[PDB]
Amino acid sequence: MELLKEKLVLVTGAGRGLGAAISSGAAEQGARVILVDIDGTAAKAQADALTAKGFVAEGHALDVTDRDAVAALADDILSRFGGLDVLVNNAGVAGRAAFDQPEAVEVWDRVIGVNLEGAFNVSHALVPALKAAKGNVVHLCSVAGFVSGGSTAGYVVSKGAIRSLTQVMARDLAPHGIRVNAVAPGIMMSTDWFMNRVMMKRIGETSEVVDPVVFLASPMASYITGTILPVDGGFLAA
Amino acid sequence: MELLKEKLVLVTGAGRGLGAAISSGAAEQGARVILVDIDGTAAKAQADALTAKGFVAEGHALDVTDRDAVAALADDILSRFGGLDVLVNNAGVAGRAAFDQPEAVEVWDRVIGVNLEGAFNVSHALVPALKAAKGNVVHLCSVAGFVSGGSTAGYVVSKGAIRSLTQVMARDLAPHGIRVNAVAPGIMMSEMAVAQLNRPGGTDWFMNRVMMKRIGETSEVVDPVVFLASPMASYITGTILPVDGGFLAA
Amino acid sequence: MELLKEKLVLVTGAGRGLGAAISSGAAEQGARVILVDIDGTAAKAQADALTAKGFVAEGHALDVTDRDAVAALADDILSRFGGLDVLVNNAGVAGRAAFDQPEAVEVWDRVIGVNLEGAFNVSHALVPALKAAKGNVVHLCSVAGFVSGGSTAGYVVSKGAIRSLTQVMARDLAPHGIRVNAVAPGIMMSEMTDWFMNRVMMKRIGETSEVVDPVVFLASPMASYITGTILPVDGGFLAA
Amino acid sequence: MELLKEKLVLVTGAGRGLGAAISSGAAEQGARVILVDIDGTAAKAQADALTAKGFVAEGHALDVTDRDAVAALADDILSRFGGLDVLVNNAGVAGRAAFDQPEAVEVWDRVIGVNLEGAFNVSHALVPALKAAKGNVVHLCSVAGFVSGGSTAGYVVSKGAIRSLTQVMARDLAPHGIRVNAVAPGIMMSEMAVAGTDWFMNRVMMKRIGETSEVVDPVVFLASPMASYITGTILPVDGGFLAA
Ligand SMILES: NC(=O)c1ccc[n+]([C@@H]2O[C@H](COP(=O)([O-])OP(=O)(O)OC[C@H]3O[C@@H](n4cnc5c(N)ncnc54)[C@H](O)[C@@H]3O)[C@@H](O)[C@H]2O)c1
Ligand SMILES: NC(=O)c1ccc[n+]([C@@H]2O[C@H](COP(=O)([O-])OP(=O)(O)OC[C@H]3O[C@@H](n4cnc5c(N)ncnc54)[C@H](O)[C@@H]3O)[C@@H](O)[C@H]2O)c1
Ligand SMILES: NC(=O)c1ccc[n+]([C@@H]2O[C@H](COP(=O)([O-])OP(=O)(O)OC[C@H]3O[C@@H](n4cnc5c(N)ncnc54)[C@H](O)[C@@H]3O)[C@@H](O)[C@H]2O)c1
Repeated sequence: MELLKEKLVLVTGAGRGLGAAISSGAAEQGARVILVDIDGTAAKAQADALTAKGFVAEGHALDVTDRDAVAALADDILSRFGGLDVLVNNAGVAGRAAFDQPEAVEVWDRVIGVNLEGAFNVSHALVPALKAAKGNVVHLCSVAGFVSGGSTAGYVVSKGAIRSLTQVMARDLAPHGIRVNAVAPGIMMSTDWFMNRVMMKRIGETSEVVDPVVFLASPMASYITGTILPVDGGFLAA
Repeated sequence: MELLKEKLVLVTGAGRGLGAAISSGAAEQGARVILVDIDGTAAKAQADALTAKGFVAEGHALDVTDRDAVAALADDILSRFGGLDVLVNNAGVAGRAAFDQPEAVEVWDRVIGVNLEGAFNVSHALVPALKAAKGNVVHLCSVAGFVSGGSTAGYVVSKGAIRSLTQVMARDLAPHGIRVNAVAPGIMMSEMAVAQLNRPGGTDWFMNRVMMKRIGETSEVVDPVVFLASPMASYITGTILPVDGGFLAA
Repeated sequence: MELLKEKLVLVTGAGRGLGAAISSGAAEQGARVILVDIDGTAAKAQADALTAKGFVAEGHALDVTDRDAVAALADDILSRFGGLDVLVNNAGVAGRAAFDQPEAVEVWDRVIGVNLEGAFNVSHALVPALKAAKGNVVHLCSVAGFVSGGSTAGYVVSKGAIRSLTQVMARDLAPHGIRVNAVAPGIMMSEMTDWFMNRVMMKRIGETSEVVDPVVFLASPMASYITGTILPVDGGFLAA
Repeated sequence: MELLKEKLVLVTGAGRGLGAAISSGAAEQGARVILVDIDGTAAKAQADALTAKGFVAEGHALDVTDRDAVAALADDILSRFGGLDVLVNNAGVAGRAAFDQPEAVEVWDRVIGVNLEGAFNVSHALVPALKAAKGNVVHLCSVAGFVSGGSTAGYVVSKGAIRSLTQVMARDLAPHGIRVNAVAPGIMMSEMAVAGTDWFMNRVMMKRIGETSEVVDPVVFLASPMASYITGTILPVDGGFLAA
């Protein structure tokens, strides 16, 4: 399969977990991949492994909450490549705190900061590059963007906000030929609130979120925009 | 590129339009295809064109509202092939009638009968075959399953019913390894094929809101169906995927 | 409180359960109530109890799946009263069957027949009366109109269909001044578990009065800018 | 009608517009009302008009983006009253910017800051008082929390975030007897003047803008025992917009 053949793909949070798996899967589908993470060492380790397999890949440190660093990366991509075919906003954090605890404030600030504000930073900064290539954006949402589930308030809200960001980015960028979608994973390999309701009675394998991301990023989804696709084993239908 | 390699796919309403395109697209992805349509001659003409191109396909008449005929087809499939890998419930009709008109009743009965009751008939009858193969089901939902849009009451309700049917079939069939999903298209080009049936202004409800400002190509609805029916969707069930140019997000 | 002062309210399935409670609550809010049920003896018993309490009520047998009987009632209402201020489609049934069982077909036909086809029959037939009064409609949906929960396929589908019916009725009847809404209850005190209780935020079954109050609200001028809407009354179930 | 009889109700952004009208409508339903607004003179002016009509009300200046100011108010309410029966998070702002413009950043920050971060600030600070009274919360969401409509990105996102906040606050505060809900207005007469209207009007089935009192009534309903089995819920008050 070559669903992303010769496409330039940027994946944030690519040092481990789903982001690294999405980076590897995009390369397997023919993409050249830019892997970025707050842990630059991890991003470069993942990129060097792809390179060692004959893929075209590079890795860099990037804190998505640093608007100056995001702008620098955006200028760099535009200057070296002239555009960006796919942006995957995968960088995220979570936390543990009930709403009625003082701990909820610091957890809220941290999670909102990365999951929502960082996704806005990278999304807004990469618009010129996405315009030049008529690329598309895939956000990492969550089933927590539709129900509260068992995640902390900052996480639920950040993912509900990403759901809305998908819609309004799609609206504003559609005139420029840019599609914007999201996946909403349930629990993926990377607990009661999810297992009671997941129809498949199993957590997802990382490859099973990779394939829907690649689909949405590909011409198979060329009439799909503003859409959040559950990848959740039936969780939200239960 | 063979997402459905050697898989047996049954498509209803496959004699024309989107159903025929889903059938061809499945074959191009490696599937053996059973095409059925109320017009059996049309289903056979579509199947024969696939056979001439080297694919493996067959066509039959099927009235999805006839439970006896649906059961006969299911028994035939189980007996001849031992199972069914993909069911696509595409057969469907629409209509024009406002809720306050007497005409709304005949339209409602007809549309509910084909779109919802037919989809239930075919889905329920093929469960044994789907269990044997651990196959999956893709329903044809609609943007009208989420909002009223411009469609007649029977159509809106049939597609909202299909959305719920997706969820409860997914729940009850998950222990048998059967995924159940749906696509929710806006207007695609096959629905514009007959000119005299395109009333002036008739697509404004959709065109005024769709973000891409165009009717979808028929192949752009085929590809998401194939995706949902494939192992790329192996962790997706109970899910209804809009394929609508951004209509429902607007 | 007189949220439905002098309004005429028709409640289907009012012989017992939520329909009888909605009928009583509507009368308490000032309404004249027509109570109908396939069990006409129960409908008349509920109506006569309301009459004995000093309210204005009447009861009749009605099978909502019988289009001829539904039309006769709609004609009687238009002739005797000139219009209808509120229609509450509450009549409903349920059943038990998994989708892969042969029994699912009989359950499907029975449940679709009352819950969806019956609601269509009554809704469509009462449009002339609703237009004359600029009345409104409240359907009984369910949390099962949004997720599969633990209900049988025919029930789940019937309630998702009611959700859509709410939307397209609202669209077509808005130009005539008719609002159309629905409540989506969780599990209520009635003929009626873990699938719900593990998820309900309030960790209890709803009281019947707690579905009556939202129905009265939607039927009242408090909801004069609300149409096409389905209001969960579910202790938080759908938000969990 | 006394749906909120003797209940203490705090309304943010109550200096004008919907917040002022919710404050007045709550007082009409028997509530004692605390009105707060970044313009404290306006909040006190609205409170004094209610006091003149025989209701019990007070006004204060409050910037909902100032966490120390919010904490002081929460302390004052808890100390003086021992609890809070209703919190209405109404304070909000909007703005004009498309996502691909540089102006979208400053609009985003400003709108997120009031609409989402302020609603969080007030909601989290008032939890002790809400616990002591088993009060409830009504957020001001929007049809924009469900579809993109015509609003700027920061507004759409802030209201979808409010939608999710309703759900997770309801989950965490249900053990303490606190319901949390929201209304989702469409276009209402007020700052329908810095958006212009046709994105809402094309889809609004009633083909009219909602009157202010038609949003007040559903807010009062959700804040009252009529909604005692309703939590985590976002109620559209939109003329049919989201059903179209
Ligand atoms: N794993 C799941 O079950 C699941 C479910 C739903 C959604 N998601 C979403 O998938 C995405 C990835 O999840 P994961 O399980 O791989 O998480 P993970 O914590 O394993 O990986 C997150 C990655 O993002 C990076 N990161 C954190 N903060 C950053 C910042 N400021 N700038 C740049 N990079 C940063 C981390 O270094 C890490 O490499 C997240 O957005 C998460 O919310 C995951
Ligand atoms: N009780 C709950 O937990 C709950 C939850 C969600 C939704 N609902 C819905 O609320 C409505 C009332 O439920 P309930 O619990 O009071 O049920 P119930 O069975 O106690 O009452 C239903 C009433 O409808 C009548 N009825 C049945 N078939 C009829 C027909 N063909 N014509 C006329 N009347 C008929 C019955 O005789 C009965 O009086 C139903 O639509 C139900 O689906 C109930
Ligand atoms: N989305 C929609 O369709 C829609 C339409 C109208 C109103 N609304 C919502 O209703 C609410 C009220 O709207 P409105 O039309 O009355 O707005 P408005 O501009 O008329 O009034 C808003 C009030 O909030 C106050 N305020 C602003 N920033 C503040 C801060 N940092 N701290 C405290 N107070 C502050 C202002 O002083 C003002 O009095 C808002 O949340 C708004 O988003 C939504």
